[PDB]
Amino acid sequence: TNLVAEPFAKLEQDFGGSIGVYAMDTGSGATVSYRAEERFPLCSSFKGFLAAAVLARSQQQAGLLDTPIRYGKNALVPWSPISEKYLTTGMTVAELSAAAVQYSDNAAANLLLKELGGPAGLTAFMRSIGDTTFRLDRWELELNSAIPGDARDTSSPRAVTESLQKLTLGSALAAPQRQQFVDWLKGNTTGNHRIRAAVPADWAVGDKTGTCGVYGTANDYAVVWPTGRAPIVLAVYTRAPNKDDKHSEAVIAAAARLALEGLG
Ligand SMILES: *C(=O)/C=C/N[C@@H](C(=O)O)[C@](C)(C(=O)OCC(N)=O)[SH](O)O
Repeated sequence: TNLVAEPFAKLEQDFGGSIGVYAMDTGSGATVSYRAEERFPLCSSFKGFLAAAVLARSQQQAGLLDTPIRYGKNALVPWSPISEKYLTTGMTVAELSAAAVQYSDNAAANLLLKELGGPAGLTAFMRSIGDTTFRLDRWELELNSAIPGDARDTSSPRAVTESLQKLTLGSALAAPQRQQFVDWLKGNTTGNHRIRAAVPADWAVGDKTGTCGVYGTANDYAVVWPTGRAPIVLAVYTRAPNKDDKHSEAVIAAAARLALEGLG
C-alpha cells in the first residue's frame, strides 16, 4: 500500500482526472511522487525550457541575448500581448525570452523556436542535458491539443523536475545564464493561483504554467526557496478524459501543498 499517495488519489478522483506530481528537496534528496513518470501534455510550460535553450545558445554567440528582433505582424498569433505591444518597437532575444516565460507570449515563443531549429531543436537541447522523456513536436498554437494517449508535446512530472533542477540549480547552464533563467521564472505573472498559492508567503518562487484547457489539462512547475533552506523543485500536471472537462488551478495548488507537506 501507498499511504503517502492516498490524498493525491482522493484529489484526482474529486477533480475527475489524473494528477501527476514530483517534488525534490535538493538538500536532503527527499522526494514526493504521484504518477510521476506518466506523460502529460506540456502545454505552454515548454516555454520555460525554450528560454533555457536560448540562454544555452547565448553562451556561445556573443551578444545574442542583446540582439533586436524586428518581427512583423505575420509573426503575431493570439495571446501575444508583449509582442503586439512592442510590434512597432522590436524586441531583443532576452525580452522575447522573458515574454515567453512571464506572459506565455505565443509569438515570442514561436520566434525563439525558429532560432533553435524548431520543436526538434528544443528537444535536442533537452536530450543534451540528459532528459530522454521530453518531446516537443509542434509549434504554437497546435501543440496544445492535449489529446488523451497522444505522446506529442509531452513530458513527465519527474523529467520536468529533473531538467528544471539541472537548469536552475545545477551546471547545465553557465552561472550568469542559470541566474537569468531563475530571474525570468521568479518574475512570472501567470502562476499566482498554482504552486505559488501553496507556498508560504515569505518563500521565493520561480514558475512556469501551462494551460491546454481542453481535456482538463493544465500544469505548473517551480523552484521554491524556503527562507533558510535548500531549494525545492516540483512539477504538478493534470489531464482528464473528456474534451470539455475543465482544468482546475485549485487542484494544482492543493497537489503542490501536499507535496510540500510530504517532503522531508
Ligand atoms: C499555453 O498553455 C497556452 C495555451 N493556450 C493558448 C495557446 O494555444 O497558445 C491559447 C489561449 C488557446 O486558445 O489554446 C489553443 C487553441 N487552439 O485553442 S491561444 O489563444 O494563445
